[PDB]
Amino acid sequence: IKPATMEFVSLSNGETIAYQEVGRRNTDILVLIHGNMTSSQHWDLVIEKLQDQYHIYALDLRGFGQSTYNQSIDSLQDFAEDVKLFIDELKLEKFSLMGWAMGGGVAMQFTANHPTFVEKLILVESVGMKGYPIFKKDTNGQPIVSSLVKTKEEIAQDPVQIAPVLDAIKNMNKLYYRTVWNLLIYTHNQPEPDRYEKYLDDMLTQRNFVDVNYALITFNISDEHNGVVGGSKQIHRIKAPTLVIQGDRDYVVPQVVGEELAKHLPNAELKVLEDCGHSPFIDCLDVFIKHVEDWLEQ
Repeated sequence: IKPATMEFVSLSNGETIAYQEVGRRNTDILVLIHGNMTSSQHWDLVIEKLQDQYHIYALDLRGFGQSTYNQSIDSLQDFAEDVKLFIDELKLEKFSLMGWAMGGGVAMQFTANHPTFVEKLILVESVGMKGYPIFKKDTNGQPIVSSLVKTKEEIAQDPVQIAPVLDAIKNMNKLYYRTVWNLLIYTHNQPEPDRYEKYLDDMLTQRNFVDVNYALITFNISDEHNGVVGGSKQIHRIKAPTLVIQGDRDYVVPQVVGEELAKHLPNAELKVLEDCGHSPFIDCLDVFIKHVEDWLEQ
């Protein structure tokens, strides 16, 4: 149930990034970016399927997994800049890039900012181009959908979405995370028990939950205001061939989100996965891997 053995690289901004590196004798490089509540350990199933063919780097973003969190982040662009410093340290010149959920936002932001490095981009249940808002909660714990959270301080005060996660982290409460993930992600299929335990241990390594939520409500690469922040228009700079993967029953990132990404990206194809939620790795790995291999090999 232990995590994978990790490598470490210190960046010029004073962080130390932990990362898995496998398939070191393959030629084509693939870089993997996890999402919220996870580190690179959640890529294990994809790493097992792809490492016989790809040189894979799967990193723990700052404040996740075994990476440091010496300075806080406040935007997904901060994560993208770490990835830039990372690949600079490792002399990577050309790679394919795949991001999951919040990691798709990071991957989009990286690709818009560093076009000469990204051959292919794959977005897996990515956050949308106007981010992911948080609402105030009523007395039943339900969103008040005309009352938007806009600051880090409000996020810290949320008693349903945020505070129980922080308490679970401080109390090593795995049962909390199991209940949440079973309700919203593992609704039809669960990882195998040993793998799920590793995943739950992985969730407890997060040290930046409030900051990441703030970065998500202010993420906006569209042409329009999202109700919180103006849009950077940078989605128009994502010229890499992009595959947008979207599950048909993703309860965290609904299908309309992937459809809008494929509409607004310059060079994108959309594949909606049948009988698939927020984790294609658990719901339909072999179909997912087939799509990824076809994209990368094109």
